[PDB]
Amino acid sequence: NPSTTQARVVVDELIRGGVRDVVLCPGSRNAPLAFALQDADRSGRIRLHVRIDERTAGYLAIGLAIGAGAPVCVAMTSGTAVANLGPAVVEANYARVPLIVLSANYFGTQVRASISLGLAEDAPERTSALNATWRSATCRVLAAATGARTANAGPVHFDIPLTPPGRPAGKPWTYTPPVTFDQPLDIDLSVDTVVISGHGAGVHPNLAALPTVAEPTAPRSGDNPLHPLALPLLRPQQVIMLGRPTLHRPVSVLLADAEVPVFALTTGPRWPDVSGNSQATGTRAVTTGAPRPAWLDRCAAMNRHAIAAVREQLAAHPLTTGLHVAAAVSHALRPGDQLVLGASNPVRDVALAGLDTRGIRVRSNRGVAGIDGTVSTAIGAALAYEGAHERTGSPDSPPRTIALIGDLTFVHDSSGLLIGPTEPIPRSLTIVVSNDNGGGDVSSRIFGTPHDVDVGALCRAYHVESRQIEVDELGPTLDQPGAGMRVLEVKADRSSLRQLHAAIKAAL
Amino acid sequence: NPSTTQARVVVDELIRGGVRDVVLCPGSRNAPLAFALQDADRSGRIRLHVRIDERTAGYLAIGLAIGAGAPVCVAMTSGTAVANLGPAVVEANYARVPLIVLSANYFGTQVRASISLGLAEDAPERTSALNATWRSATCRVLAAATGARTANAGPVHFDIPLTPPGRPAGKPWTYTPPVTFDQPLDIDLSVDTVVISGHGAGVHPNLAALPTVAEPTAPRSGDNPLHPLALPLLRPQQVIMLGRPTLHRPVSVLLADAEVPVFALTTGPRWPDVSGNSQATGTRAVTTGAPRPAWLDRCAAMNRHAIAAVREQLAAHPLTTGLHVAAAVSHALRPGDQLVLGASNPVRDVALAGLDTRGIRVRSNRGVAGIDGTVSTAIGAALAYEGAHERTGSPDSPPRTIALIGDLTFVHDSSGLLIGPTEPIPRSLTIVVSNDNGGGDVSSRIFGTPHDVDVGALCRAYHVESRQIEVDELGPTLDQPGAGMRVLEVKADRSSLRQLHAAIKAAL
Amino acid sequence: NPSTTQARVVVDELIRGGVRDVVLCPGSRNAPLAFALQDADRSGRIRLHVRIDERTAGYLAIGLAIGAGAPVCVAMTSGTAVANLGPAVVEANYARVPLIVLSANYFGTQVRASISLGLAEDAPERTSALNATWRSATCRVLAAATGARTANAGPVHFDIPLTPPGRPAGKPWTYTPPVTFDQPLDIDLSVDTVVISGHGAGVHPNLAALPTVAEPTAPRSGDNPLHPLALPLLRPQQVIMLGRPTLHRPVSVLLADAEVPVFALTTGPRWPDVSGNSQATGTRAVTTGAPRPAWLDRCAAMNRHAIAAVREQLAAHPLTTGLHVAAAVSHALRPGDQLVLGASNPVRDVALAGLDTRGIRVRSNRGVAGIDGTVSTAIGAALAYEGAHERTGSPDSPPRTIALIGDLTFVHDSSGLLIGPTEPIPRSLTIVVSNDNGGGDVSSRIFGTPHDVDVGALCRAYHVESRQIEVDELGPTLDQPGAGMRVLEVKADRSSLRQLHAAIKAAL
Amino acid sequence: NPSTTQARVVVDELIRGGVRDVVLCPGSRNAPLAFALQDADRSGRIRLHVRIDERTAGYLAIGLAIGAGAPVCVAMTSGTAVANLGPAVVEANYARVPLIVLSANYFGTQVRASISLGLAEDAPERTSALNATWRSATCRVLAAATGARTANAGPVHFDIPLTPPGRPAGKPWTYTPPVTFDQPLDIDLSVDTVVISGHGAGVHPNLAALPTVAEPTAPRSGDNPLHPLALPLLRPQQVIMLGRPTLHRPVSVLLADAEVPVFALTTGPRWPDVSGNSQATGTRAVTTGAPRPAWLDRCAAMNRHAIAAVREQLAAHPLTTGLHVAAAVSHALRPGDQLVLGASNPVRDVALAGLDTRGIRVRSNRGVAGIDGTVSTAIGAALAYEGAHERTGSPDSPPRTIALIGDLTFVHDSSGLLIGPTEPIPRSLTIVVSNDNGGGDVSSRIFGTPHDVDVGALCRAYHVESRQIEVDELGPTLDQPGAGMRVLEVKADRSSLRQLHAAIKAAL
Repeated sequence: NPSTTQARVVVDELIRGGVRDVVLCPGSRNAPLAFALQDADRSGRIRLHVRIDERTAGYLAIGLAIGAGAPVCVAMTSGTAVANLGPAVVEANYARVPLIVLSANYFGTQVRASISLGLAEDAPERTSALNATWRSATCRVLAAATGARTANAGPVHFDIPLTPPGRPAGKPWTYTPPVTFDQPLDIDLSVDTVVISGHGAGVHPNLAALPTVAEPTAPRSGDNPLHPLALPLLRPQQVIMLGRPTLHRPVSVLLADAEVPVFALTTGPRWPDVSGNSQATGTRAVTTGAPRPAWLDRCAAMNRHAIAAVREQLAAHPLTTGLHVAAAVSHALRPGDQLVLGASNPVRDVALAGLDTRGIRVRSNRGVAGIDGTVSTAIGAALAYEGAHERTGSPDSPPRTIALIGDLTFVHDSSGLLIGPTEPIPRSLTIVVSNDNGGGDVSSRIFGTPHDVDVGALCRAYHVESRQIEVDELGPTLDQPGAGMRVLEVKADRSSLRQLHAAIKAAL
Repeated sequence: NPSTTQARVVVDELIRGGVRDVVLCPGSRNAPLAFALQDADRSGRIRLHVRIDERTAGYLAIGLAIGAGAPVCVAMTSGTAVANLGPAVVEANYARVPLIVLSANYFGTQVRASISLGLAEDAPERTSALNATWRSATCRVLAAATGARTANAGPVHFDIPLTPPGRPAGKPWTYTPPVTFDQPLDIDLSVDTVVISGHGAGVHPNLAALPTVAEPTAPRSGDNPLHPLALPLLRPQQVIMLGRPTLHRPVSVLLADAEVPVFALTTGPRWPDVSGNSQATGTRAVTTGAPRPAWLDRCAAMNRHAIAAVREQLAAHPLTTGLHVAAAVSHALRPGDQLVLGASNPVRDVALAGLDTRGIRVRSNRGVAGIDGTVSTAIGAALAYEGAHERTGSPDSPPRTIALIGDLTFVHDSSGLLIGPTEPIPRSLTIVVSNDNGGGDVSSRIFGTPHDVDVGALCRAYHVESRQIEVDELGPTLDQPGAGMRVLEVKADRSSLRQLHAAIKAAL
Repeated sequence: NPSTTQARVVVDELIRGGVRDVVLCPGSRNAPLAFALQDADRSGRIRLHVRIDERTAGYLAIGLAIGAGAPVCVAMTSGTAVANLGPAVVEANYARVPLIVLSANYFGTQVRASISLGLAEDAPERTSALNATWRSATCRVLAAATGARTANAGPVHFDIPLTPPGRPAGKPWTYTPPVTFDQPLDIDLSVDTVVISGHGAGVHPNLAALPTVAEPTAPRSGDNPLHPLALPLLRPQQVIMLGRPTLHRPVSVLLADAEVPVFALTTGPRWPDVSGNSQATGTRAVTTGAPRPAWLDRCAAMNRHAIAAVREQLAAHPLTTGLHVAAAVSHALRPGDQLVLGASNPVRDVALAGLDTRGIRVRSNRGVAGIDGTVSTAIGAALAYEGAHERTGSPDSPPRTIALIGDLTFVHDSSGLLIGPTEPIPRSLTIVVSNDNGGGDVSSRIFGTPHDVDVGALCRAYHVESRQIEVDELGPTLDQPGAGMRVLEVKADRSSLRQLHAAIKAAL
Repeated sequence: NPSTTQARVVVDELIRGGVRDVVLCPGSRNAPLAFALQDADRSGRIRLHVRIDERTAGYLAIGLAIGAGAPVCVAMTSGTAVANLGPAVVEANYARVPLIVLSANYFGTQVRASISLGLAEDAPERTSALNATWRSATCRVLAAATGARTANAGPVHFDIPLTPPGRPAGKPWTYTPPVTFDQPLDIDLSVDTVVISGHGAGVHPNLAALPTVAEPTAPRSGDNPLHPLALPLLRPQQVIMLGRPTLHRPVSVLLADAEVPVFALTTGPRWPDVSGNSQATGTRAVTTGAPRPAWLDRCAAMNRHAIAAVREQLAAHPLTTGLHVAAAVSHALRPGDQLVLGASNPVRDVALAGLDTRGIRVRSNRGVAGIDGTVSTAIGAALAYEGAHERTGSPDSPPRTIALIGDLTFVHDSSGLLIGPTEPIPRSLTIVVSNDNGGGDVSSRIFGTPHDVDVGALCRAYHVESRQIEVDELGPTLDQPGAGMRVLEVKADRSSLRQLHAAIKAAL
């Protein structure tokens, strides 16, 4: 009964801290906060999501967090629960995702904090102090997860071993104002500069005019794009690196060039990543000078050249490839869309196809870039994005969430489609499966051979709408009404990829 | 190149230590020992198994280890690899499975040892000493995994950071003889005694005549069975507990009875588990006296009564339940079979149905009892068991491996069926899926509702033979020829389970 | 030889990062960076300090860090080295001290980072990239230790497993500008407010007029002191807590009062500590209103009352107590002094005696408040403070470092006085030992009995100047010339302490 | 109050498990089991030892454990307590010492087990089950510490977070019989064999006739000694290694000779240590054949030669060296003595001087071989050895405990002499301090210079009897009556050591 009083206080404070979604798995033991959780679900203060696979649950929670930017909880209930959530916790660490893991008695350094509540004790004499202690600890967990004081969001472990009021007007027990992390850096823009924008990059208005190689998940500061294929054809004297870029081969080459100084600008304190020649680190630039017009003209000309080369070789290729599918999805997007990209080929293919990400919410598990949970991540991101839209009060249909994943990723996370009728289901999620039987050392011997999985039969097993579509129909079909969740499968060829990429190189 | 010399030495010593199967996943980085591994595969000294899902790989390796009792390696190649192998490592710890995890730079206390090789250095002057160092370290890993000196087998982490001969006649570099762990315990059998035999129990000839409640995975010392339903109807004055029993409600009740002394006999040193009233611990019994004939008569009569009650209520029930399926499988078994049981309902249902396990190799992930990887465990156990049979030189068809799993377990580990044509596939594995849409706190709300997954469509997606069969046809169908892997689905009712179990209680 | 090239690069970058002092112990194995270290010592770029006791070495390094605010390294060389440095690492964590621990192959969560260099490899082809990699990693360690990006200084573990130029003009390889951590908090000063200033507090000009209970190590923002004995006699409606206050019983009472809202202002992001009723957290206050004159008058009157009570009962007491010694030291201080306080009685006694800390550098290991290493901390702080003074170029005698410790602390850290003639020794360190045979549960049974250690004989054993002095001579003797290190022992009574504190309470 | 019931049960079960001595430090918090502990002390069931230095406490506990072979507890009470006990825990791990660390809420892999009790709950309804649970957990801790089932004794962490009867006749709750760990190994003694006996070696009657190089702490199986200086002058074809030998340079050379097969015989399961050419491992030998008489004659002649060379160069040397002191102590010993050796020079010097260890209990912290706590180890070993003698009922004076340590070790652990009048003090401990100002890389620069500590003044500070004695008076003085604890200081020369060792080599 006191463990009941404690749980209701914790759940109430989590709700006050912005937690709207909680993920739960059936377990050997009663869940932490379980009766308090479904009571909050019954009263509409949160919504529970139940999954059987604990690894699935973590990636669902990741999607629920990245879809609208809120902290999300997962509650553990079994002897396999810690181990099964490992992968999502690693992703949440590297991608700085506010994932709160609830336990009721091992994650080591992956979490921002590991905090255990005191057991609930029968003592009406000090209900005031227990209530303050519990809500203060909950705000501690929330702050560590959201990076409210550290500007370094990430997963937190919150153990509760197994109703007094919170603050007035639904306020959090301990309020933490917006924190401003400032580290200004002098940069002279007259030196030939390229901006490399990676995962987690901030927005820099004073850099908007510079040639920018932006990863799909990086927000764009301006409108002077530089295609990644143009970069090896250029000789920048200076590089401004935003966030953590990892995608492109020519970026890794350039960032490792001791001849070229790199200025790393991050939104948080975590150390510049992949360049050993970082000259300095900061959060923003204090600029002098301006780029040479000849430098801008040369970069803009190289961008158009690289863009034309990819677009023309795609158009002239006789077979639909995964790159054609990525280009088709990119062309079909429009402001308001949420795009969820598999961390392998989709994110790279969309970058090579030259996606204009302005107006688009692009999500990809670029933290550790596994294919695990991509389906559940897309489902979670759709649910969280649609929930934010409904909260707006707009009468419109929910915004589209479009996921692009390969067949290997889809088949290995297909169990993420198993959602009970008792559970929330997206209203406007379309998963585009680029099916070529492949990926992208003896382990590669499986890639040389098709898995030959019947994707349509797989979707029918889960009673998810599936349609086999040609790449030219993808755009129109993405506008067509259908089930709240549906899979659009596009057959793609893998045998002509070397021919296609050789044609691109021959056109450059 | 020196890192190549090191890898070939390590792989050769692993082979000398009894490693026949190695599991590998495609990864961001080159695999540890990878070129040495496939070279050993090419020369037939081992066989590689490639999987994409790293969690799948671990449970496949578990099955490959428990099928014939040999040490098995898994080689890690990605940033998601440590986290994805957590669950299988926990199982290997609690089930004492010799699972060797290979890395090339976090498992904490789950492993018996965490050993890192020295980097391979260019130094022909001391090839003799490097070779001795590497092979000695490999025997260290092997011994820790197999419990060669500790009698406590389990997982080991072996890091190799990235050809000189071993001993003559294929011998291991450092030989470890059979270790005999002896802890004799005086027990007077004249006191009314019941034997409770759990997972990991040893064989005790001097206890064979006693009434024994044996879990399906426990080896039988004798032929005086006591059905678990008979136990609450009896008043033993003394309990001899073998291994780690966890299955039965009346066993937990009895083992927790402070009035009843418990003598724990284990094959290894790990501490008596679930009884707080363990009077003593040992490895074997030094017995005096003999059980009263009246005690044996009473236990044997209670056993027949409990057996008759379950069998009669099953026969009279109008609908096929999961218990009917478990009873059908048990009746179809014969000496030489390997039985693989899902860790939830199957192991309990087979126990309630009264399976005679003599002559049968019964496997179940009873270490932590998750449903994860049950399909891959069954596949691995079949492959290892059939490989041992082929090594025997017998011209016979391979022995049958029969797995019994629920539909929930099958659907959540169905991706274990995704095996490339380049990979080993069992010859005589039949997975029996007891499909009732259920399992066995708000998380349970999904159990009240069917998943409604089309299991036949799921198997067709993976191109695995599937047949929908009635429980009376199960026995004959299990004898029928088919694909090397096949699924037999038996539809079962979940709505009449309370009626069925009330009928059992009313007959007791 | 390559491991030599690596070490010289690391040491050079550490020097560029502000490391002036390195602590070293003789060990089973060659020290990390050892030949590079003494070469830097020979060229005057750093100075090495050699100690035999590894725990002593850590506290010496702490003092060397807190004396002038610089990062300090300790280099490990034995199988006892990790365990022996534990206590200083815990202190460095809680006190946010930039302590860099160097190893050459376990500290867990106590360190800000655990970073291992790559082994030095023979490869002139990429000396440019190795040099950038090593110096970048060193700046990473330095930044984590100093909190250059996190504003959360602390210990770091830096493993180097066992000359290319750095930046021009001695600059660090990766520059990190001053980081500004900002979290403004609205506070209305018209509400009756008291400021509680603890260890690690910042300076707040807009709070200078408020009644402030400041711990001895807290910097003073203003000149409106409130004696801690006055606090229970007052009824503040609001508390502004700066830093982490832990000292005073009435502070813990007030901070735990649910009726009183607490606003926590910290210089870094670490979470408000000892109050469960923290209403909000920030880094600075945005104030409105002003304190009532009646509130200021009442607090100032209560302060004078509490001050007079302590001073008068001390003057009238017939025996010298530890409190008399603390008051004598406080009265003898003057701007420019460094005061080092034992973490037990000295810091509390100096607070009760009402020390005016303006102009004084007050150090105390208030992180975890052990008595371990207080002598070596004082020695290290003196050496670092005097080294900063010499760098100034002032012809004056070095500033005084005065340490106040109890006899128990002195005897248990007396081996810190063992400094070889080959090692740096302070020029103006005076350790005042308040000797009453006591401290301040069956463990307390030793306090009831004197240790009876001859402190003078103890100092003579270490050939440290020692003088037995009466409390009235302490001030004049602290001005008298003597050895660079000397101990002034003041005999104090412990039997009349209850009488003295009862007299204080009777005067309040 | 329930936390009181729990503590009394735990302490009672610890006493039933053989715990006679408990070590305690005054702390920030109430000690775990504290009131139960002193109550057991008051009733004479245990004796408490109070120390202020937590590192001192651990080494005192080590000595209390190795003196008579019993499990010993240490109870932690402060925020510095975990870190300060690290070094003793490492020693206990490597030396396999049954050290039980009690906490009341981080040691990682150093401990055999980390076990936390359930909080004491107010529930008379199940006092029977709580009592069984607590006593069972205590026997679990005890068994893990003593290696009762694992034959691998070591430290254990036992957390109790903060009277029902145990078994009849003072028996332990869960009894664990003597465990026999058996791993027989075939060895042919006709091959030229030498036995190398190290720390932790067992006794092997069937090996007693073989030439044996025994470390001082190794028990002797026979009477055919081989001086370590004779080993490089011989060419054994086979080596039987007992325990973990680490002392001698020529042993490390021989054990690393790939040409020579090594058979490792250990009393427990831990893996053969320092030889990479271990051919096999076991616990005992099954022998065939017999050594050649010519081989025995050659080894015996080489032993006499090496013995004569050391003895003659010592006798002819003009100055007393540390080796002379070690030889003087060895010659003064007699059956019944306990010898405690500093882990640096003393253990090696006594080996070089050729000590006959038959009848002698030789202790040395050879686990990690630090000098820390050698004084407190000697004190603890004396107290435990004398307590066993008193339990025998013999009217004789207690047996002598003689410690041999260098001046560096004595000065750095001199605070171990600080023992309150409230605490147990040995009756017959004599510490012999071999004082030459030295030990045995820039860290060595302190060895070239004397510390010049006045050891006599140091002892007077602690009011420990100290006498400055010439090496020829050591034997007679060791027989002379004195205080229960006394220090005998022998001045030794360090400048003529190279001359002395060159004279030894010139005589070989």
